[PDB]
Amino acid sequence: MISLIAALAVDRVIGMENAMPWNLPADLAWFKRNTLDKPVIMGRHTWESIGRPLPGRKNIILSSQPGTDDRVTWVKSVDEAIAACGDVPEIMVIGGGRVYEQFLPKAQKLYLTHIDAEVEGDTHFPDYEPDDWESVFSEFHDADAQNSHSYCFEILERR
Ligand SMILES: CN(Cc1cnc2nc(N)nc(N)c2n1)c1ccc(C(=O)N[C@@H](CCC(=O)O)C(=O)O)cc1
Repeated sequence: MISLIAALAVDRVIGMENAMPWNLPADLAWFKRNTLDKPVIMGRHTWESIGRPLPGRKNIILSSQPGTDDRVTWVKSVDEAIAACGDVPEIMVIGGGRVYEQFLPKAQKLYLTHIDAEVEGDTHFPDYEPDDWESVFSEFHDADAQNSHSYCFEILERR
């Protein structure tokens, strides 16, 4: 099964041209904990912004163009991305917007970080219907000396 993992601000904003104006080490620890040892599928832009292969995981980058880093796996389509994952318990799709859009319809689980932040952005997580998902886990956190905003981690299973 396929899972999508994303950090969302108000209005489902997930990205913009510049760096997001927040500091959330807690979300990154959560992202790492949930993706370690699993294949992670990302779009070329996310790859670019991550900047290096993520350690301890099989990195698969979607691009219409030839790959420029032999350390990772480049694919030209959804289906190839999937086949490149092999026979594994769970595949993690890490972004970005165009990628989430194509994978949502095939995902069985959502790992979301809701951030209490109003940011202007040009990329959004796709619209999803709460009633199609069962919130199986949730945990609210206030901002602290390390985290600039309050956030909440939620795990949804498709009904
Ligand atoms: C920009 N980007 C994509 C990114 C960032 N936060 C997200 N947060 C969530 N919840 N979900 C995503 N898909 C997500 N994606 C990044 C940037 C850096 C690292 C990164 O260094 N992660 C290390 C963790 C490093 C650290 O813990 O500081 C890892 O090992 O996963 C990951 C994703």
